[PDB]
Amino acid sequence: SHGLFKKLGIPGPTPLPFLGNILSYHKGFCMFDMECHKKYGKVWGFYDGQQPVLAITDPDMIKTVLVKECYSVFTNRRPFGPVGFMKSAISIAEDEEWKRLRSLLSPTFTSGKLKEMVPIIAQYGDVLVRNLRREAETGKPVTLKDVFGAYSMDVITSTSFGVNIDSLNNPQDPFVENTKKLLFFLSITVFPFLIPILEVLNICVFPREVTNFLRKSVKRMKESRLEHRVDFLQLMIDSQNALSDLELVAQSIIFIFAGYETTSSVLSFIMYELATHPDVQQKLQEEIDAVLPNKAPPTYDTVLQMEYLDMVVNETLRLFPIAMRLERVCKKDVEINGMFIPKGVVVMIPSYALHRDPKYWTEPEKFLPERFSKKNKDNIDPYIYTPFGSGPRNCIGMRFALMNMKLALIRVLQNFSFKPCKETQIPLKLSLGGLLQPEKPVVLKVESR
Ligand code: HEM
Ligand SMILES: CC(C)c1nc(CN(C)C(=O)N[C@H](C(=O)N[C@@H](Cc2ccccc2)C[C@H](O)[C@@H](N)Cc2ccccc2)C(C)C)cs1
Repeated sequence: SHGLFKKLGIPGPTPLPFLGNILSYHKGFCMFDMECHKKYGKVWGFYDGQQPVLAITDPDMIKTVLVKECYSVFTNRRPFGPVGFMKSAISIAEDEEWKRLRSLLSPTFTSGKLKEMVPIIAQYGDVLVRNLRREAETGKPVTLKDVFGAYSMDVITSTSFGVNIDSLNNPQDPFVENTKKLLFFLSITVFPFLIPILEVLNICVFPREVTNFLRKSVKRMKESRLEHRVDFLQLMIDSQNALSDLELVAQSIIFIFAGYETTSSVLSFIMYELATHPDVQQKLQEEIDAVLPNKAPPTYDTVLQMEYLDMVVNETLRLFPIAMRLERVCKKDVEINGMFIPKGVVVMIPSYALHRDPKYWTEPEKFLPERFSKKNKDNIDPYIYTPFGSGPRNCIGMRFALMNMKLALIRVLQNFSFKPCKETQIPLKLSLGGLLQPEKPVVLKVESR
């Protein structure tokens, strides 16, 4: 196994027996990939345990793996841990099973279902500013992930399920509290031969306590709808006239998690960039005041007209690409762009590394929204810039995410400016676990306009 890259003539860091390159992870995924990129160039190989990984950085090659040969060769992500009934979730599902779920869930986020959600998301936006207004009344430092996550949970559960769980007004919220706790891998990558063992043992990477709750909760929601609109929950209900009850719950838990956690983390990172770059925050507030005169309620069309808001969201996602790597399993021997790729190798695209690459971005360490204007919208390669992946298995929730984040942004900036305080960690630093998160929570002061 460990001589494979040697044999192909692919450079990379020498593997230890059994562990592979796992120890290099002490400094985090991001740095490992950044160093390997500097040291080895456009292509390199390394071993997660005994699992060979081929990192690629050449735009043409990326397109081929993410786009042209998605269905034939590069359809699936790496098999994932002991997972239970969560095996059925779209992100983990494989080949035909993946295709039919993708096709079933693809309509959840069409243009028109987005537009029809703006009314709903906007009622939560007002509750969000109402919450932040009270906290601004005291001058108390705000941990934005709490306030953003409560908002994110309300939005996803009401857009997807038709239920107002009222997370914003409820400090003890079971949904938030459970959904976060659903979060070892070191031991297993050194030993993947264990995962199939842990089916028998029916243990999981999330507590039974959390999946119990969510199963119950979504079941209640289904039955509620059975005893109106067309959402994510109807789509799955309609298919059941070929989805099973467990499959339905599986997709629910993915959407619930992603709608809650990804949106809230990115929103906190944006606010951090706006707090530390007052001029960018000022200029964003001027665009929003000019598109929405006199604090006017956001609409679908008006969100599309905010060119600077889009540049700020994109630039934050360049610096903070919460996936950090994209992956696909090579499912049969193939040669693409002059290079041979054997079957069962993981092909990996190091987005975080590429987002910071001086060949592609001038001053890539700096928050510079203007790199995303129509002036430069063309100097930016879509295979280098991948905050949401690319091709047929890109992030299905991408437009939901952008719209939801933008609406939260318009509302909050229409009412407040954000500033650092004694509690903000300046130079923000990143946690060194396998999740793109701040070392400390983003805390900022909130002031009324
Ligand atoms: C800013 C927020 C988000 C970011 C940056 C993000 C990013 C990603 C990325 C990088 C991937 C891998 C795509 C690829 O491999 O090419 C992905 C996949 C996925 N995302 Fe997101 N995502 C976000 C929000 C969401 C939301 C809100 C949802 C659900 C409503 C969602 C649902 C999914 C699903 C179901 C997949 C797997 C799709 C499939 O396997 O067919 N994401 N996302
Ligand atoms: C950082 C990256 C290298 C990885 N993270 C993981 C584990 N996690 C935490 C994960 O969400 N995994 C995936 C999943 O289904 N990710 C969901 C949600 C979810 C997973 C497990 C349980 C509950 C919800 C996340 C979300 O759908 C995207 N919108 C966010 C995303 C995508 C790719 C990589 C990183 C983040 C799956 C690839 C195992 C494995 S590899």
